Amino acid sequence: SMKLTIPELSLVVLIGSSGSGKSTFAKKHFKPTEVISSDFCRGLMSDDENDQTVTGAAFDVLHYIVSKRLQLGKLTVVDATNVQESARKPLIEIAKDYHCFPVAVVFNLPEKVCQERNKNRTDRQVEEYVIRKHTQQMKKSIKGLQREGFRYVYILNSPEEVEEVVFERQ
Amino acid sequence: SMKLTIPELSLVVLIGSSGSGKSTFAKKHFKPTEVISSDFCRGLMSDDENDQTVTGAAFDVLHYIVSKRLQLGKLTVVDATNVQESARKPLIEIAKDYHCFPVAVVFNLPEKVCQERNKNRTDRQVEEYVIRKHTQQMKKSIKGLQREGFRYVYILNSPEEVEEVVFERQP
Ligand SMILES: Nc1ccn([C@@H]2O[C@H](COP(=O)(O)OP(=O)(O)OP(=O)(O)O)[C@@H](O)[C@H]2O)c(=O)n1
Ligand SMILES: Nc1ccn([C@@H]2O[C@H](COP(=O)(O)OP(=O)(O)OP(=O)(O)O)[C@@H](O)[C@H]2O)c(=O)n1
Ligand SMILES: [Mg+2]
Ligand SMILES: [Mg+2]
Repeated sequence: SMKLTIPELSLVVLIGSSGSGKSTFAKKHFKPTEVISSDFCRGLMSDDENDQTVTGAAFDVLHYIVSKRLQLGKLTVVDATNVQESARKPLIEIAKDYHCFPVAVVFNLPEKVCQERNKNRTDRQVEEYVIRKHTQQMKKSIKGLQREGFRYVYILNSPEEVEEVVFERQ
Repeated sequence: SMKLTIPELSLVVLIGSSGSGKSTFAKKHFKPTEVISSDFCRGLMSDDENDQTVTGAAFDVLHYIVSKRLQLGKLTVVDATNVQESARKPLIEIAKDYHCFPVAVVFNLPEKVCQERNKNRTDRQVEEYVIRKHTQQMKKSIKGLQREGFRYVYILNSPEEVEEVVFERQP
């Protein structure tokens, strides 16, 4: 298997395009309450799904909920795309502020894998150009992750590697 | 700074071309006895320095010394190029056998940086084609490090990042 080591108290940041399988991964490895997703926070602001305007407020709520969990010393997983540096920086700063280890888990899958899963989703789907952009941004992000402030950086390079992950909470 | 976390008991494997600054790094961060270099083991087999005719035997000696240290539960740093998978696999297997974390520290520096430092070395120098080959092999190695068995993988992308490294050992 592929053992990923994380401290008992950490902020685990999922990084991947839409369709890369982040939420599936989160549900398999973590308890429901450990996981905080952007879609969930969007749902706190709106019953609808297509309202492009609640996004900023939703991310504010995401950051605040994450902040209070870490304050209480509770391991937290951020289920969002996180392919942009601007999305990643505040998570890192929150983690440092509460003396937690920020951990990056990167879903370095080929674009066609994401595009394929997207077309078969039963919950919601995105436009093709969105996944293409996410993937390009994801790839651009990899090299600078350690320097951004992530203490552990784990790159998953194929669905097989993703499948074989086991977490080891020292 | 750039904090690199390592368990109290680990095998730290330095990965980089000649001239990338591994031994400098080792001396700055670790105690002399924690560090085992290929040059040193070559020196056990031959007075002729950087002697190439004793290379295999020297690596056998390096593997054996590393093995006994981990057996005694002593953190060990392997100061060698380590840019080939064949050089890295046995280190990983030794670490596993003694229930130790293998940790990879990669000196992902541009070739020209290594070539430049090489020309100014006062101890020993290598041919330019050697550093070019090392660098290409180093770059090819990076992606598969985790899958090879390294528990923590640290990539240093510039001399600045290398400079700013501080190790954090928690037992
Ligand atoms: N190992 C996996 C992971 C995901 N999927 C498929 O991918 C689709 C969506 O995966 P999801 O986990 O929702 O991807 P996310 O990264 O969460 O996408 P988003 O950012 O849009 O939430 C699901 O229908 C699922 O069938 C799959 O077949 N096998
Ligand atoms: N930050 C650094 C580190 C090293 N050097 C110089 O670069 C040369 C090679 O450094 P060294 O640690 O000896 O490189 P290694 O990677 O150990 O080379 P080898 O594989 O040959 O042992 C030395 O002159 C050293 O003074 C430097 O100028 N600045
Ligand atoms: Mg999802
Ligand atoms: Mg050296």
